[PDB]
This record gives sequence, C-alpha cells and structure tokens, in this order.
Amino acid sequence: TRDQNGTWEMESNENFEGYMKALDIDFHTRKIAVRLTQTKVIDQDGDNFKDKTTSTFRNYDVDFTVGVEFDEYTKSLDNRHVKALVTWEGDVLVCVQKGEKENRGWKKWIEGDKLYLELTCGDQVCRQVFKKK
Amino acid sequence: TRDQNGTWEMESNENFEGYMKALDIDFHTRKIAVRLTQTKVIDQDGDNFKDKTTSTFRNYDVDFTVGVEFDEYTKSLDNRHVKALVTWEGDVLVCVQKGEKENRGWKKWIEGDKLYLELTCGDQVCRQVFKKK
Repeated sequence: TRDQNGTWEMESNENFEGYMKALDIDFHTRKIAVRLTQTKVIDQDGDNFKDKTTSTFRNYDVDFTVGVEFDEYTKSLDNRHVKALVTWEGDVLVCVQKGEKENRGWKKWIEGDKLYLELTCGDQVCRQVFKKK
Repeated sequence: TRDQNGTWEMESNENFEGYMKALDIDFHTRKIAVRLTQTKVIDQDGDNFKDKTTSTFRNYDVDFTVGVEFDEYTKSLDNRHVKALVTWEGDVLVCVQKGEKENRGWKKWIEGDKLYLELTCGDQVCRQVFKKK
C-alpha cells in the first residue's frame, strides 16, 4: 500500500552508525544519536508529504490532583519513592517531594507564554524556561 | 495565571547537571541528558494535571511533492544542500539527494503494520523498521 499516514515508532535500527559516518556527522553527535529511539509522524495527502522525525531519549509522565498527596515512583529517573503534594502558592505551582532526599521538589508558574520551572534537590537548583509551541 | 495547558519547548536550562548530580543520576544518563533539549506537554483541567516531559535532541522535518524536485538543506543533519527528488516505484517511495555525497537518498515503503526505511549514503546503508502506533 502507498498509505504511509500515521505515527510510527522505531523498533530496529541497523547500521545507523555507518550511515552517519558516511554523512560526515561529527563523532560526538554520532554517539548521542546512535542510542535514541525514533518517532515518525507522516502527514500525506495524495502526492504531498509532511514528514516529521523526532528522536527521543526518555519520556517521564506524572499525573496528580492539586491538594492530593500521591506516591511518585521516578522510574527511568533516580527510581525512588517520594510522597509528593502539589499546591497553589498564588499562581505558582509548588510541589514538595517528601522522601529519601532533602529539599526535593519543583515550582511551576506561567507568565505570558513562558513557563518558568525550577527543580530543587538538596542544595542544587535547576532553572528552566519554556516558550510555548 | 493558573493555566499551564499546552505544549512547551525548552528555551534555557541552567544547572541541569547539578540537579541530576544531586539525584545521584547515573553518569551514563547524565552526560546524554544535559546535551538534549526538552519538551513538556501539560494537559490541565482545573486542579487535575497530566504532565509529560521528553528528552529530545534534534528534530528533522521535510516537505515534498512526489515528482517535484526541491531544495533540501539538511539542517540538523550535516547541513549540506542537496536537490532531492521523491518518486514512486510500485509502492516504494524512493528519494535521490543529488549533491556532494554519492548514492545518497532513502527508500520508504509499507508492509502491513510496519514502516520500512532504508537510508543510503555512498558505501553505507542504514535500515530501520517502525510500527504504527
């Protein structure tokens, strides 16, 4: 069939290193990309294609309700159990992750179309900013 | 505002390594994760949240009409300029990327529930198999 539409998830990838070597792709980029799964989203209408190739390392999903304490197992991260509670401190979204670690949690808040996110653990703080897509 | 719904693309990321160092994230995972951008898709209905975070590294999109040669600037790959032409051969989608590299192109066809991709660059051939999600 000529119908290539849909979302396609990779299950095999042989000689991806040789094809990148022949493409003159630098050594450091080759080693990051050689161990990432691929996702192809093909939008085809007759003879017109819109091909989208996303290469991902790891996905992490968490679901919660504000005010309800839940157990968050950080699988594929540090693989720990933490008692997490997400509350509103204004329009900022605060979350404490009570567990084996100290001062562990995050803070989310929106302004305009920028997502401010701070991640804390022990005495380390990571500051990320996301512009909306 | 209290509405964080939507898809968010990472703009900045300071001290992401130190935060993962705090979490005792394994070294093999740390060196890869710090070099990759992130995407966050937040599904929010009131206080009910559904948070998804992905570790990416380089997307590639391409648009073409079958039979219409076009200018493929291979951005995110090797950023060479090749004039690609996509044609049908039975139900196999064949593309030839004429440029500095010989025998450069790919073949993309469907058999059942699986997408088959065969990227070639001179001496090397990479072959991938996807499954429909």
